[PDB]
Amino acid sequence: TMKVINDPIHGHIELHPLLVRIIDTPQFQRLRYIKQLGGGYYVFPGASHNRFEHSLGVGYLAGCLVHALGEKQPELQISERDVLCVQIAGLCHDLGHGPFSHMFDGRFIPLARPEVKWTHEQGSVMMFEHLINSNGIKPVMEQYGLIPEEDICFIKEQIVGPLELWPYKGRPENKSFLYEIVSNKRNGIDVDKWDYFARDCHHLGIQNNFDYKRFIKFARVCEVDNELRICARDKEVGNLYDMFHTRNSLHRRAYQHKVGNIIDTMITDAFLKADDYIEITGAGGKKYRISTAIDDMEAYTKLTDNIFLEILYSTDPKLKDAREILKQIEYRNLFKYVGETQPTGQIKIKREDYESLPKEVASAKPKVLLDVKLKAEDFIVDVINMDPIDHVSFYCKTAPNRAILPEKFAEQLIRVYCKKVDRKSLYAARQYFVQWCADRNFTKPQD
Amino acid sequence: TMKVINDPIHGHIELHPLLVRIIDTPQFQRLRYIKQLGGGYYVFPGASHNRFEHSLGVGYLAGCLVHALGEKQPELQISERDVLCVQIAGLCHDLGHGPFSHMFDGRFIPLARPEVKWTHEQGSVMMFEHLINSNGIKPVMEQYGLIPEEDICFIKEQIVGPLLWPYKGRPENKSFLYEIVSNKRNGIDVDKWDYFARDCHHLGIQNNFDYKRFIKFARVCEVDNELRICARDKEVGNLYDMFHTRNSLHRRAYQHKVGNIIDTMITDAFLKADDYIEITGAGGKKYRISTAIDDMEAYTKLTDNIFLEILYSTDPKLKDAREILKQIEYRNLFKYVGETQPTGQIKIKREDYESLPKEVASAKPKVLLDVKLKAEDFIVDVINMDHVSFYCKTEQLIRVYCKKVDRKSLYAARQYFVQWCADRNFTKPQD
Ligand SMILES: [Ca+2]
Ligand SMILES: [Ca+2]
Ligand SMILES: [Fe+3]
Ligand SMILES: [Fe+3]
Repeated sequence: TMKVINDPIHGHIELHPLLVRIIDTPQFQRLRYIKQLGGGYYVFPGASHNRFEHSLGVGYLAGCLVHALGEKQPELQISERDVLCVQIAGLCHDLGHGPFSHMFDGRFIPLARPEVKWTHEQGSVMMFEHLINSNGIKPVMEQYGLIPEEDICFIKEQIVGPLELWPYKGRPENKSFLYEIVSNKRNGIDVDKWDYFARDCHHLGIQNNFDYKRFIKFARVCEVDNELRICARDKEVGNLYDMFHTRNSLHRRAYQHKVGNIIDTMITDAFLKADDYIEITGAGGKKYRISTAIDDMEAYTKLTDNIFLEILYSTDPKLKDAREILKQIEYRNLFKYVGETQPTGQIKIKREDYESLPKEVASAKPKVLLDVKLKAEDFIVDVINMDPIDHVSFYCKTAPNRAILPEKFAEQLIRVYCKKVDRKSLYAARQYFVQWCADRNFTKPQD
Repeated sequence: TMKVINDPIHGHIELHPLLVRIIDTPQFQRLRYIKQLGGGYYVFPGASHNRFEHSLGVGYLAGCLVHALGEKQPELQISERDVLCVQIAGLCHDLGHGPFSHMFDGRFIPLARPEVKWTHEQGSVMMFEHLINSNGIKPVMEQYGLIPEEDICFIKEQIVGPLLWPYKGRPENKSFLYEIVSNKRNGIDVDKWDYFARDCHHLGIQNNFDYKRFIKFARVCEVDNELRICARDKEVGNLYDMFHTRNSLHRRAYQHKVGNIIDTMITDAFLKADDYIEITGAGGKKYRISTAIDDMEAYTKLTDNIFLEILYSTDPKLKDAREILKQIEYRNLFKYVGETQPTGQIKIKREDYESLPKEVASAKPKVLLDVKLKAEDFIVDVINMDHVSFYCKTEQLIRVYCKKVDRKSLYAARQYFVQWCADRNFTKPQD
């Protein structure tokens, strides 16, 4: 029997028993305790949604798209085992997110361990493996028509990409269109984008002006340059524009919110000041750190937004520095905005250099003398990244099996904040920053 | 100042600087970590909203109504400090909710301390006093025209009621102000308007009520030598629309048969953890989950975090409680046995909640039982549940669950349950 789920975005969702068995695990239920938008909840009171609902919706949307392509085109040979593997992929694609979602792999892990290369997608693959073996899922997948060894590789591949000339090994090239459903690496348009476009709009108080149901209802696999890709109906071009406007409207208003991104760096700052003292017991009882729990998936299972409240409710004097940074958020005595810049015509800043940025800003010597000397610890440097226009294929009515004034386009933008709150300190921080942008060949900060 | 907030229910809302001063406190930020529907989040995924955003909405809706009545009818001489006071009340009316909202004051505290008489409105008043004294709110109240002696009393009175006109915060000629945040006659108020629309927005249930046009026709008329808030005779269709939303949210979400089982499961784990969980309060005094209500420095740090503290714990003393929470994650829950209702008789009071599982285990079914069940194995869940004044243009159900999961124990539990219903003269279960 299939469990039914009432989602405020998708209505009733029928979940396959194999999906239900995967959901009913502590590795999956930990997504209940990770905010979708991280620190954005502290600016948008309606954005209380977690990764749990979003993962349920992506699996539903992933199965909706793959099942629609099979019913319209039986020649593609999309099996029910294929539909299940895409559902599991969409359901488990975000298994590797840390506390407060992109706050963790985007900022904290680069700041805590700059030498390691870590993404939440690679954590999804590892946590997916931990979920399967700790809960005996392989016999259940086998029971529902899945060949686990081929299908586990297939599910991991559509989550993270090639695990190691056709580079995918879970499905042959004649089923390549299935790799565009959960996490489209080519144009970035997938059922993941659609879920949290509609989910964030519904929770933030922003309007969604595109119909993802229209996209799935009229999607068709057509041949584009000796390749089988997922093509859209020509009548959906206006729906596609509205999707990009919605994505743009979501970024400028919500994702790139100035206070919401300051609170992200404040939670990151407290996490860094607590990283030497918080204990997370993993495999065999070994105690891990917040930055090292990404190395053992048993410890990572217990690393959620709870770390925020464990620090906040702590009485240990060792966590006093981290605890009072978090109490600053409650009192709304936040870090102060200094300015903004962009590396126009320059190499984009890499994650491995994030930790060196506050020290470069402090060493930047302004020509004007200053009666307050600031150090690197007083500076916060926030690198806000984004991540296709002519990479969507369209099909007409006459040839359904053949391909036929836009939005503003931005890139990396760098913001600097100051932990000091006194007028004289904010002036120097601006001196350091405008100086920094100069010898760093970045755009002049707009006064 | 005057911070604007975009809420998905009410849109852009303006916050008075005094309200912002109150919200920006650890006593109010506490509400960010307490789910609105408690265990309903594990049945309805979309129901991730907490008491924080709901309180912001009630504070907004309370200010909208009092300001609407002041503009249309200046004869009520509603002052601006009357509006700020009604706003503060709706904003802080849910300050006293414990972990998982009605799960805490409804079931857990009665089961942990039956002698203790406690409600969440009672705690909202105590948390309100702790918020003021710990953040210097009284000088900010004076800066914006309030009289803290009588106004703070006015806030607490419209949250919990009166501690002959029994109110001291406002005279009788402003009696209609007490009907805005928490109503004793109808049950209608700006509090229910918010969580009717907010819960519907999060549960996937369609909302029929239009509170905005209700605030439009809202007028203060007279009933039986009393000033009350009155709706138009022609807006009766909107009331019928809401009363259905009220009933749908109850039938479908608040009394969900699995959502209420999980609520008792968390309460059961909280009880088995109460002897060891410690929460620092006044002067470093360690407190229990059931005793944090007695000191608001501890009750400030008592949120849904307790669920995760036990689940993540490694103390062997907490394994009994920690393993019950594991079963919620695995969906190996308690077993529904049946439902009954008191026959209009005496209601089952919170003081008796503890003796009820022993009563069911002490019943003697008239048929042989191949499995003997003890008082632990039973869970008894007591779920407690034309009057509107108009103007023209001038009671209990009891559910029993079983902790033992085998099909052969569920049969005996049904025989225990039916016998306990009969000898207590309840309604016969639906076989
Ligand atoms: Ca992702
Ligand atoms: Ca209430
Ligand atoms: Fe995602
Ligand atoms: Fe309320």
